[PDB]
Amino acid sequence: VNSFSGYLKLTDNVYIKNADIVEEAKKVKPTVVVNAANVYLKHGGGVAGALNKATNNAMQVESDDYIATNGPLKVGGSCVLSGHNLAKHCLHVVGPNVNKGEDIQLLKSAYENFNQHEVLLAPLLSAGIFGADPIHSLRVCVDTVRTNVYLAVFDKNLYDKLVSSFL
Ligand SMILES: C[C@@](O)(C(=O)O)c1ccccc1
Repeated sequence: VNSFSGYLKLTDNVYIKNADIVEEAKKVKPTVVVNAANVYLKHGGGVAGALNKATNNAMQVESDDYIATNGPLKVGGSCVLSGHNLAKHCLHVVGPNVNKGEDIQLLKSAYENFNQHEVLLAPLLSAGIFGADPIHSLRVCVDTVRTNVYLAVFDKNLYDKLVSSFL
């Protein structure tokens, strides 16, 4: 049993809810929240700017030190950093950004990072401002992630379309 509430069960291991991932993280304090990161860990907008804003910019300060030491992530890659006031850990995952011309086949590699964690609160990778098709991102998630993933979908209209269209 875990703390996640009000999710629709899609598969054995994937759950979905219309929710603000920031507000969900604040309530649950999950072991792992996933950030929709870029390779520079520059948290300006979407999931990254909002989580970063909710940490009072401490996520960005930590991230700048990580990049200064290690250099940029790979598209499809990840790193584990602090969850600050939101979670124990934040798994920063880089899905491909269609609005930068990145290979959508890298979305499966991105979701494979989730399999290193038994339970996660996450957004749909590559969806929203990353430019991919959200129905596609949910399909790749279901077909790639084997650990227990609780997906928060910000847009009520999109949530209803994802549920209604789910195979
Ligand atoms: C915040 C967001 O990235 C999400 O994860 O739901 C998002 C996706 C799609 C439309 C609006 C917002």
